[PDB]
Amino acid sequence: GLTEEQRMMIRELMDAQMKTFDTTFSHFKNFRLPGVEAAKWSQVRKDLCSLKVSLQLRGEDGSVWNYKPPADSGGKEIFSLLPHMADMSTYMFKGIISFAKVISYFRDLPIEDQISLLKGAAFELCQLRFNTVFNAETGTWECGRLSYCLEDFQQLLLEPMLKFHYMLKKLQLHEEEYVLMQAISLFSPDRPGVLQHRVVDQLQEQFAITLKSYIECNRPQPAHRFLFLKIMAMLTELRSINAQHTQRLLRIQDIHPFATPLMQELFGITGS
Ligand SMILES: C[C@]12CC[C@@H]3c4ccc(O)cc4CC[C@H]3[C@@H]1CC[C@@H]2O
Ligand SMILES: O=[S@]1OC[C@@H]2[C@H](CO1)[C@]1(Cl)C(Cl)=C(Cl)[C@@]2(Cl)C1(Cl)Cl
Repeated sequence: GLTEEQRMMIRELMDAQMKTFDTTFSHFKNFRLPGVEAAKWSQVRKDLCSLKVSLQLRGEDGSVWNYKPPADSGGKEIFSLLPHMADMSTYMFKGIISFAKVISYFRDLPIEDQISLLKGAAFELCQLRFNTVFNAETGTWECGRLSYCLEDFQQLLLEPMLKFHYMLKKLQLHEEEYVLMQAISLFSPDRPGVLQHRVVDQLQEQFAITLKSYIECNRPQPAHRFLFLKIMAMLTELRSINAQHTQRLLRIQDIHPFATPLMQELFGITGS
């Protein structure tokens, strides 16, 4: 019951996703691993301990390495996983940039708006991709040979990013709905620096219309009543989480630099 432009739209997005989402993380390589003013620190300590994960690496030979992080004892140990996480986020950002560049609607925008939109949405599309490898039964992001497992329950869901992943996983979305969510986030007309506000706004509306129609054509079950509105509410929450985590990043970076060059570029850090 989709129009022809709507089916072409979904096919282009799925094509871009298929070409640029390394779902086995097979090409994530050469990453770092953990080794073998007072008010600023207290806030950063709170920022860092709100997510605690252990790390598992399954080798191509059947061997397994497992890393359990240190407890916060008031020193530099709270930073032990930052170089690794920076490498992982950098790898994901590259895939997200590649995703956007393949989409015709994005390619046709002026280069300055392309940059503004990626700066605005890269984090959000990364999280949307991460949700598809989230195992809500085990609290684990399954990234091919790497796993990130939440350290232990109802208390963990107080953390907005974690509540987001659990609530979104429960909607049991299709691949097509995830990639439409990515497009709606990417084409947000109100990111800092966008110039072609009206063009971007019209594109976003068409992706939202396509998503609403996809759900109506393919999900008649009473469990999916209001599904379109639930997804849109999650996207608004994701934007909120993005703003929160951007500020966390800049606070951590202020007293303990760790952002890679690509992260600096996307977050506006000039190197001076
Ligand atoms: C998620 C945290 C804030 C956001 C940080 C971030 C934010 C953006 C990004 O590209 C990478 C990282 C790595 C470390 C993250 C932090 C580790 C714990 C903290 O809450
Ligand atoms: O791309 S970044 O690096 C990955 C980290 C975060 C996302 O930012 C979270 Cl929210 C997710 Cl998702 C994963 Cl996976 C981890 Cl491991 C945690 Cl910290 Cl769990």
